[PDB]
Amino acid sequence: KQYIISEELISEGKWVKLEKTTYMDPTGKTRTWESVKRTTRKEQTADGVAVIPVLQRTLHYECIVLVKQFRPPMGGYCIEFPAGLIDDGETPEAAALRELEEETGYKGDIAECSPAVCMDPGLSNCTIHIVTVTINGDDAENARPKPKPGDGEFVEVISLPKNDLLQRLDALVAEEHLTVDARVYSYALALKHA
Amino acid sequence: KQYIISEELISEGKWVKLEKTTYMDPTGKTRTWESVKRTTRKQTADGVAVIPVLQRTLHYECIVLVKQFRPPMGGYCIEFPAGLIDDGETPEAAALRELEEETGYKGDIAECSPAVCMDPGLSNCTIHIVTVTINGDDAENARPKPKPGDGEFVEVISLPKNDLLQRLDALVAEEHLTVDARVYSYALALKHAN
Ligand SMILES: O=C(O)c1ccccc1OC(F)(F)F
Ligand SMILES: [Cl-]
Ligand SMILES: [Mg+2]
Ligand SMILES: [Mg+2]
Ligand SMILES: [Mg+2]
Ligand SMILES: [Mg+2]
Repeated sequence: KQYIISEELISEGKWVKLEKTTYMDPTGKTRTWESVKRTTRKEQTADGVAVIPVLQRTLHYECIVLVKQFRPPMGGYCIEFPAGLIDDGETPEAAALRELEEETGYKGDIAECSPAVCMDPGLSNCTIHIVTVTINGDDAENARPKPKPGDGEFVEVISLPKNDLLQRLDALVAEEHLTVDARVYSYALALKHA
Repeated sequence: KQYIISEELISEGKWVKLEKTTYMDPTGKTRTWESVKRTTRKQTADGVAVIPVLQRTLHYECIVLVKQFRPPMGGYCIEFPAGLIDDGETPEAAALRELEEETGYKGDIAECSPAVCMDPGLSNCTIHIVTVTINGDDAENARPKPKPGDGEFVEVISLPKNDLLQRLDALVAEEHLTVDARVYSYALALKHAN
């Protein structure tokens, strides 16, 4: 029953824009909302990808590979899944593998790719694919991995056991006063709850 | 070593503002970033999202989710019940209140996350994720009564925990809904456990 009537540009930057969204509610009344969008989205199925990288090695507990970076909107450092925007013409899977190698030095193998999922749907239209990748840590390719960070990219790699993820994240928040990503926290909670 | 130097207001709506952040990169260079902030924050965080685990004897455990029209998405989304924390409210009380308004269920706090970031490349928005158990066999949860706000139109969807990821993938394939990325990450971790 609900649908968009109009989207009116309020302010556009190089990377993000704010819109006044007019939509029809299910009782037939017109209402408005203030919506954010990225300017960068072309024909990609999503703005970006986030990679769940399961590092697998013989005689080691599986690890979730995460990254720590300064995030200017947050005014501080955040722990997140490796992530980036999808390049024009790039598949989600290629972008996930590429971002994982750039951010961490690891070469992974695709396991699964989600449909487009929304990041904060009361605020923005931004979507990602969440791509699960295994890393064969016994392979020499993955022995002493070199990250290839881009222009103005400064990322630290943090590998935590899957079997103790939530507790190890709670420990980091207690020792370093950094922020954990909501998707990473949701994943760590479900690992506990199962 | 990285820090915020200044924040220039680009555009302020009633609910959302766009800002241009100047910050010092670690190579001593000044850089800028376009960021979104909500105009409603005071709190520990902008909001809460509730992970409600409906427990009913002789039944599978269910994760209780909501479906709504999200104007920024231009479509219907499936999400954890959620909202902004009122001034003076605690995360835990906002969790139980939102859960009751959106679904009718009266639950019990099990755990509460630190403030976690929603999309830290884009915004400063944060939430507490609050795990709540619902005793579906109590008489108060027999005929759950939602208390939705003016303009709020929320449909409750309870899905089994032990197949969640498969059930979501289906809702997407056969109802063209977008699943929230927190919900999805939770679902993936339930499969990825053990
Ligand atoms: O959008 C609708 O048609 C609708 C109408 C009345 C109540 C709930 C509704 O559904 C949903 F928005 F999903 F919660
Ligand atoms: Cl639980
Ligand atoms: Mg990135
Ligand atoms: Mg990057
Ligand atoms: Mg809500
Ligand atoms: Mg609400």
